[PDB]
Amino acid sequence: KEFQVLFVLTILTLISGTIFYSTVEGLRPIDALYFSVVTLTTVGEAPPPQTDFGKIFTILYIFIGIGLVFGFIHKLAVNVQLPSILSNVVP
Amino acid sequence: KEFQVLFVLTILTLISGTIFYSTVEGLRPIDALYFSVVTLTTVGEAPPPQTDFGKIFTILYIFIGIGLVFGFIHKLAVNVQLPSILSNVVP
Amino acid sequence: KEFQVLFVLTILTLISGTIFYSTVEGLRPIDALYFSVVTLTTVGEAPPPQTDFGKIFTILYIFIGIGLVFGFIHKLAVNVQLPSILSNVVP
Amino acid sequence: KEFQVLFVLTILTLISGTIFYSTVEGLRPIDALYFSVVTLTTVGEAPPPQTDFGKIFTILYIFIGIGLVFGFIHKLAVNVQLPSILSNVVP
Ligand SMILES: [K+]
Ligand SMILES: [K+]
Ligand SMILES: [K+]
Repeated sequence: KEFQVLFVLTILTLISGTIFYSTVEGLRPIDALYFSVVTLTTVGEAPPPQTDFGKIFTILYIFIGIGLVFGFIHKLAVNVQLPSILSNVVP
Repeated sequence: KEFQVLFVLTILTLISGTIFYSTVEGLRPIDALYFSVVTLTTVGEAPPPQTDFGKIFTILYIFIGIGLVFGFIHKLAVNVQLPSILSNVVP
Repeated sequence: KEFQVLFVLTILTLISGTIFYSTVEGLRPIDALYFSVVTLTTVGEAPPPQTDFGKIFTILYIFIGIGLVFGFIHKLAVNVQLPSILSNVVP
Repeated sequence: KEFQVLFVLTILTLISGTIFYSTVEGLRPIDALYFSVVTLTTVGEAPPPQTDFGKIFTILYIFIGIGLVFGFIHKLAVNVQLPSILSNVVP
């Protein structure tokens, strides 16, 4: 399914960021995963990377990841959350 | 109505975040509500949660809440703010 | 015109925020205007309001202003920037 | 191509921001480029400009650049990433 592919791609993208920021920025995996998530969702509740490699990766990560992550959120909202709500609203 | 449902769902989602961050992050409700709002709107004018539970909740909260909150803002703008303005612009 | 109305509405919304944050948060107008702009565009390159009134206003300001500001940016991009670019690309 | 023009325009916009913030805010080019990218993508993982000229430029830069950058990300996602994925999903 479209949703299943987007879900997996999003997980892989977030794992990749988790590995990158935990390695290069010396973050605990949960901090690395959190940073990846608030970066790609554009929430941005975190200070900037300290290293030039962190900054370069983040620049490329944003352009590569944001379209995928927002596609996933759009399909989540449209093909999972919306039918669920409709179903919850029928007496 | 569509707007009435989205409004309520948004309020429930924000109350849920308010309860969570006031409990786990030890925030005053207004700080907890503020954090919930700038998180789900992607404004992100706030430092990150201090606890791992805060970070995990925030990650899940973002993916679950963002589509709802942006749907609400879209319906607010399109079905409430726009007709109001049109009405204000007619002599 | 649609663009002219959205432009004015956006200016009024930003003036309103500029007045609010310069008064309540004690910001210089330019700081107040900057905060209003990065808040409503969801850029969020600024620490949170210090006062509870700042936080409450910001919460309401976001939901009320974001749809207008993004409508303006959409019309700017679509009805001004895009025709300009097309025109620049014709030999 | 539409994608080729949007790509170039985005690069020019980011170069322009890189030049501006490296000059006026005294940032190393990579910091200036990073700030330009997280500003225009609305990620906002960076403190505010220190100078009034930085703040004014950033205000104008956001309204002018955000529509272009999100148009580029939309065309990247829709006309490059989506066909690539479809192609990877066919047995
Ligand atoms: K954002
Ligand atoms: K931020
Ligand atoms: K942000």
